[PDB]
Amino acid sequence: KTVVVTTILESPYVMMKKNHEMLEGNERYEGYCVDLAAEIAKHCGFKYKLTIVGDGKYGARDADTKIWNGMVGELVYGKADIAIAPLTITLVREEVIDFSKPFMSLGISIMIKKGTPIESAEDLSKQTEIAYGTLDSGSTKEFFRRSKIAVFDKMWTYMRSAEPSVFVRTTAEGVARVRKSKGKYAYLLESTMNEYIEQRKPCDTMKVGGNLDSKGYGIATPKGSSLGNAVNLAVLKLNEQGLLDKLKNKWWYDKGECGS
Amino acid sequence: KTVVVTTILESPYVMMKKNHEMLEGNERYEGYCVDLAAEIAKHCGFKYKLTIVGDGKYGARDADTKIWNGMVGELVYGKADIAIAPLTITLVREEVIDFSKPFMSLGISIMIKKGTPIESAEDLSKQTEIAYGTLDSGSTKEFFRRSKIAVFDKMWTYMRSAEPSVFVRTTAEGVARVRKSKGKYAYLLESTMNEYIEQRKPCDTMKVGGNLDSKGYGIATPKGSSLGNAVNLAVLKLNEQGLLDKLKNKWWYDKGEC
Ligand SMILES: N[C@@H](CCC(=O)O)C(=O)O
Ligand SMILES: [Cl-]
Repeated sequence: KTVVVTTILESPYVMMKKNHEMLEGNERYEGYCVDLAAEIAKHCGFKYKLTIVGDGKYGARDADTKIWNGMVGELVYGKADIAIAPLTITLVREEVIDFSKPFMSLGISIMIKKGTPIESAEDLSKQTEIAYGTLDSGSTKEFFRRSKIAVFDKMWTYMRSAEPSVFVRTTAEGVARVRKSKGKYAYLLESTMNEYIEQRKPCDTMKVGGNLDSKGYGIATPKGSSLGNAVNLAVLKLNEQGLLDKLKNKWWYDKGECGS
Repeated sequence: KTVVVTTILESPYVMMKKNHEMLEGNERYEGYCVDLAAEIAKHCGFKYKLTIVGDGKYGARDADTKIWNGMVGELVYGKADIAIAPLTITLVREEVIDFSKPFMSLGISIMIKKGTPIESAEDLSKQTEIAYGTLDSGSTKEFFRRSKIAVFDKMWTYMRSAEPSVFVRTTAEGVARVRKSKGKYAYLLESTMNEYIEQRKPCDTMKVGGNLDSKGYGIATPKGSSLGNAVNLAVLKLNEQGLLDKLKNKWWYDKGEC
């Protein structure tokens, strides 16, 4: 049987090829998660079809209806066999689906326009001349909203009350705001995306300081799925063989536009 | 029934307190994994006893007898219920015990005596005047044994054929060998331990180069153990609450003695 893989279009994980109209099936797509899916399938011995999650979401449980959306929902309700995507291992997701050990690490990080005089979260928190914010929804805003840590609590109070709004609707809007604000806006986002954008023309942004937290992306399967064991062993093997490091270097740096 | 926790004396994870003979039970010990054990037990609602691994090893399988030693062995053969320790999640271990998602990241790294003219693994691999090795019965030695990455493969061939032996039985032995060999021994050990030691007296060692790999430590249980689910959920909760980061900052805090 062909294994149904649910994933999401986000660069550089999964992208439609420029010439996709001339291609078929899995060959329409490229990226880190496309390469990872092929390696997993080869090690586990299965054929697969890449499908893009209908609602474009990662996975959260609606407060009112209690229905899981996104890739997580596709697994929970039995519509897909596996999710191969930048999907973070979190407590509430682990309660409803199985996860491999993580294939990539990340944490919340600061993006500045080059030249901005900020080196750390502590620096941002202690000032207001350089405004700073997050996506208007999702996991990074939630991190600050929920934090009991003093520095991050202070940052949340500032962001929630800052005018005009320091929040943005999309990643692209956050990046454009950093680039157009003459050093007066810093954007808080996942370190993996920050690193990727640091390698996009016009090469005017950079990641600064240590990460604010630590977490990992994992491959997800329905709870109790037999496929989960083999997939987890494959991730651990690909890590030890150095293949995951090779794939991150390929998509972030070999294909990067801003030099070393 | 009281849960039997196996762990290992390795700074700053588990250390015997200076006045331990005046203390009783779990209070004899301090460190990151001692604090983590307390937190896991509280979230999971069990009572527990910290016990130090009988043979002083992390855990590997004998290639001839196929018997596991160290903390891994204590779980496999039923001598302990759980390991709370800097125990690295690896493929060969995952096949025989259960692991939580990782509670801490690390990578293999190089420790030298100050002044040693080595800056990278590639530098080590290209010479023999400065000997280099690692710990027996752990994940670092297994990593070199199995690696086909050119530089690491060459390092393993060197280590296997070096005379006298470049391997050590405990982390403490490896560190003492660096300190006493006048620049002629380098030690391959995890970045977490390397960085803790660099910040403390006698201030005569240092970490050089980037890490060779990236991996994590996990809480381990016998395969199929019912305690596994709850412990894994507690690790994720403690991560999300910021508690793991709090413990890391506490135990790796730089007092500035170096
Ligand atoms: N943490 C390692 C021990 C140290 C090492 O081998 O470098 C293990 O679980 O075996
Ligand atoms: Cl750059």
